[PDB]
Amino acid sequence: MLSFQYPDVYRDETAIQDYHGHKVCDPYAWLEDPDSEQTKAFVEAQNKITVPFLEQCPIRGLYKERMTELYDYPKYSCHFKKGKRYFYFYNTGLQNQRVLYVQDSLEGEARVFLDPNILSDDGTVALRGYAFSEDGEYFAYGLSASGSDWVTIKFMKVDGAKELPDVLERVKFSCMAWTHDGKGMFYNAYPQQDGKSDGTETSTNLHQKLYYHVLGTDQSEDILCAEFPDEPKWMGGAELSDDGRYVLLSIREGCDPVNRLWYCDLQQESNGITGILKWVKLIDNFEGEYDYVTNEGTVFTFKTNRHSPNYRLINIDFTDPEESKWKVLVPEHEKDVLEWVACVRSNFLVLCYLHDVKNTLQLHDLATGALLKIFPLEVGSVVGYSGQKKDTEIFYQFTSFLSPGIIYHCDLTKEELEPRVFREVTVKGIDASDYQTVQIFYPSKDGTKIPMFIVHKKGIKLDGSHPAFLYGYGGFNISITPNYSVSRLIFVRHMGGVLAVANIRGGGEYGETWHKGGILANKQNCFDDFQCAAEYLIKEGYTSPKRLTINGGSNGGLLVATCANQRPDLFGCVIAQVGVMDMLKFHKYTIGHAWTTDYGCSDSKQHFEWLIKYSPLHNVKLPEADDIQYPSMLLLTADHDDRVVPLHSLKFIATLQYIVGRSRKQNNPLLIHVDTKAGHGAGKPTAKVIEEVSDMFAFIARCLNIDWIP
Repeated sequence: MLSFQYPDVYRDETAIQDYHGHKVCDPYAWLEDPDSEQTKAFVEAQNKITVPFLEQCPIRGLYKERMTELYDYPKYSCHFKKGKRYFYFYNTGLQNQRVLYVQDSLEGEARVFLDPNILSDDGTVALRGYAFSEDGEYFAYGLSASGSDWVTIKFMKVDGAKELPDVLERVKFSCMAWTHDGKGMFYNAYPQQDGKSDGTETSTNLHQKLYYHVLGTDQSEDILCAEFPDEPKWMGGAELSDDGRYVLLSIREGCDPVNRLWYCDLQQESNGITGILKWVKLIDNFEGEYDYVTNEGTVFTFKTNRHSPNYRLINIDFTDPEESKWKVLVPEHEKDVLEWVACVRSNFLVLCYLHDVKNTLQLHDLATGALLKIFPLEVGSVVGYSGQKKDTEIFYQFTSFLSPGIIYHCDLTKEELEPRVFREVTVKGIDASDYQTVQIFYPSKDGTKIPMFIVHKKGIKLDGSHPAFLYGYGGFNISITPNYSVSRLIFVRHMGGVLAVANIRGGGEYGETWHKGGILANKQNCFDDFQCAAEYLIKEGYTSPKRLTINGGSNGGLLVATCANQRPDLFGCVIAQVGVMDMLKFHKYTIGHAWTTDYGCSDSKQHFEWLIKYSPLHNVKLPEADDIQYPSMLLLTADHDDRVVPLHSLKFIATLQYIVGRSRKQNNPLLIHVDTKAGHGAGKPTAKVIEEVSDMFAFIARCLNIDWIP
């Protein structure tokens, strides 16, 4: 089936580096330069063979057509009130970017407030963050181009949707918080750097600072309120307390769910915001997370994991700050993870828990923490919510594997809290009643029971004849919960596939202990967990190795790439999206330095020892047995992915093609596709999203020779 020839890629055999005595050769190190003629030519040549391969079979067009049809359904976000107006995001169905609407009343005629679609013909300019002034009369929003993390902040006057001249540059991984006096807004920015800052560069991001922009002035006039010159990796985000009296600074270093918490009583500033604020270092260490919920005078309510892996709610009185004096408002649950908390209607708290990877939502009393109301939900996830302290109602969105979702509304001024369906959309074409979702718990190598959701058509015989799509992430305390995916459902309905999502360690499904079980020295647990998920699907008869496809993105790209090297015999197809492949050099580029809390850093001998054992780029090896070859592999990345620089995938594919691709027994393709005007994934336009899934499933279909089921 291989009618193409892999591109010629020069090997710099002199590129050898010493890692604590261990000599490591990196022949494709030159691919780290995205601007060179050599790297450009490499990308061109790779795409030259990948595209014709993906498009040869008529099934890509069949899939694309069905995806365009089924994905064409109205998509709404929860309504949210700002000042005297309501706002909500809405996509009629196939618009590249969702549009922000405004209405003066819940029953009023809605009108377009912000339409990103008119900013670019291909929809590559997207909204990335926003913040309304306390009175809801002014609006700040970030814009990112071509999928880059870089943001340009612009402003508008809400009444009449008037464009203002204020523009803030060099913004990245930024907060956006208006002071309640309506004078200005806090945000983060990086210092000027040589070269480009458009998402194609690989430059490390350090020395992020906290600034204050006074509306109606030039950015050059902005006030520097916080900086950490001696700690280049610290990032401090600001937020105003609900009463607007305190600026809360959450300082992070790395990706662990921990942060320092400093505060500033604005009343105590000698003469407003004129420089470095009089920060009071309440929590001055990275031992725990302190997520502000609300405050009543000096009593501040925080969601924390301090001495509580599953999270809980505590009250810290600024006037009696010692830890021994803190009050536990809502104790840690023995097993359920408290995902997030919101304060609404002055004294109500909305708590969202994760119970065996399914969300629950309930209302509690602020004063005592007592449970007041349970909002009933089917098995799924809460993916949207609205209701701030001054609001007297909440909106929340629920989604699941088989249904787009429902937005519920609950007027909290009523004695009887009666939540009601506010918006409910159904996709004509897919009958949810024909499929079923089951949750099982399989033992990993070490005996640990791992949860896994499996979605499939009702009544299938478990004879191992079905193609399967196994997804995983496993890291950064991220919980992989049920979500509605039209693309995955087409795989089930039109390709006769079985979907599976494994909640491997490293994630946050079972709190910080689950997270720690898949990081640093224990990172291998993630891989073992995932390989065991595949083994379960095979043993139980859901699929067979040759019909199994694994997929993951970013840290999940690392997941599937490592699994390909470790157990090539267990998979038929592997699709790794924007994955971290060079585990020895990831920390050198853009924001990669932040991931060391999950992976460790090669600069450390101990860490290098863990890393070198699983780093995808450094573990490509021909299977010893003549009857085993590498599975078909497709790496997807884009030229503006400044989160996980493209060099990771470029070097990995060059290695795969050389070491494995050259072997006579290797008949399965090893390809890469580098998209243009796209990045890590956030803000990607609908047009590109459709092209991407069509590529993915067309790849699976051709490699496994799967017939389309109309």
